[PDB]
Parts: sequence; structure tokens; C-alpha cells
Amino acid sequence: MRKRELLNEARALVPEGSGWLEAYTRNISPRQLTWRLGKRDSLAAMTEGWQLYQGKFDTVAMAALLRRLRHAQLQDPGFDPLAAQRLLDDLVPRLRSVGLRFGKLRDITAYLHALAKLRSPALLTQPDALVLDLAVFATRNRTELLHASPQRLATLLWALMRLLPPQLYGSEQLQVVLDRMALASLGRLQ
RNA sequence: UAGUCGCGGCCUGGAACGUAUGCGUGAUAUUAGAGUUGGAGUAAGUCGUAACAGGUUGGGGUAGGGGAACCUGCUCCAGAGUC
Repeated sequence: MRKRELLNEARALVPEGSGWLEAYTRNISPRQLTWRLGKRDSLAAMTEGWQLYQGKFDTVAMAALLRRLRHAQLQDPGFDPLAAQRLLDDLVPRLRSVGLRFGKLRDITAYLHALAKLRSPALLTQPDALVLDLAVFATRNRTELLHASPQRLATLLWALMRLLPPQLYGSEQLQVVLDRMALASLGRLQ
């Protein structure tokens, strides 16, 4: 019976042309959010989803969001790089509040792949401090890096090869990441 | 750095919907069978001549009349005789 109160809460965030507002739930799972961002094609729809559901996004939602941004970059014709860049700037403090406190290596690697996927040919940028701090936070624990997949680690390497400027290859945090990843991968070379 | 914090895992909650189920009121299906009528079968109860040159020349047809076989019209067919 409280669907109209839910709808008013939806109306208070997103204008009235969105199909998300009929679809809205407060008690959403992130699984459904990853699929619902996987169902959209236009940057207006991901903007609608972001201002509806900024509170419930963990790192998988950011990764699927960046893939959908690349998807709209090659399939939505009305693309604005400036709106994409300010939205990509809005993605930062959610990461620093949540994903730098609860990021497992899988999730963080998925996001960094998604961002390098955005910067891939067929220019959008993030701050490099977040990229390095995500790199050291995904590898801060040895044990999950021991159980990691080779696809994950080389995907992280391709992300760090695509995102970083050449002046920052001498940074110590990248070297700490390389230390950890060599100490993991040289045992499971085969 | 010591009560925070908690996107995420486990938990009292309401609820559309969802059998079997009850007096209404439909379908298909079943044998019981009141009760009527027809087909068939049968050595000796029985009334007349349909049928055959065959003794009123019969009949596919549609209605009438008679205790019974039946006959009465109207076009046809000759798949009844026969010069």
C-alpha cells in the first residue's frame, strides 16, 4: 500500500520521464542493480540510476557502470564527454567511502579493467592517486592474492598499463603492487 | 588508536496469489433401470394371393382409404409380358 510513498521518494530524486521509478525498491540487492544497469543503453538511464541508487553501490556496480559507459560510447549516438567526465568525477567519493574499506581483489580488478576498457581504442580520465590506491588496497592481503586467478592478475596489469601516465611508473605504490604480484605469481607460473 | 562504523551475511513482521473444501448452477461420461418400440431366430397355431407367360403391368417418388396381402392419382423407368 506504501507504493505511492515509495514513488514520491523516487520522484524526489529523478525527474518524471524515467522508467526506473516504477521499478524502484529501497530493499534492492546489488545483484539486481548489476542486472538493471546491464539492461540500459543510454547515459541518461545510468544517470537516473546513479541519482536513485548512489547509496547502494558497491564496487561491482561501479564496474558494470563503467562498462555501460563504454557500451554507450560505442552504441548511444548522443554522447557528451563532458557529462561523462563530471559523472566519472562523481564516482570518486563513493569509492573512497566504501570500496577502499570493503574491496576484495576481484571487485577492484573488475573496476580497473572497466576503466581501462573505457580508455581503449575502437579522452576520459580518472585521478591516478585513486588508481594506485585501489591497486595497493586490492593487494594489501597476501592470502587472496595467493588464491587469485591469472586472468585477474594480468587484467590488473593491463589496467595499470593503460591508465597510468609515464611519469608515475617510478612511483613506490606501483612497485609495492609489483612486489606482491611477483611474490604471488612466481610460484604459480604453470 | 577504545563503543564507532557497517555497501554485505543470518532474523519477529503484513500481504496479492494458491489446493483439497459449501449451499448455487453448466459439461462430458458411466452402468442400475422404470418404460416403450424395432431387428433377428424358431418343425408342424394361422388369413389371403405380392411374386414368376403369371393372370388389375409393377415400382424409385409424395400424400389418402381398408380386420389383413395392399390399392387410389400424377411424370418417369421399361430392370413384366409380348405382337
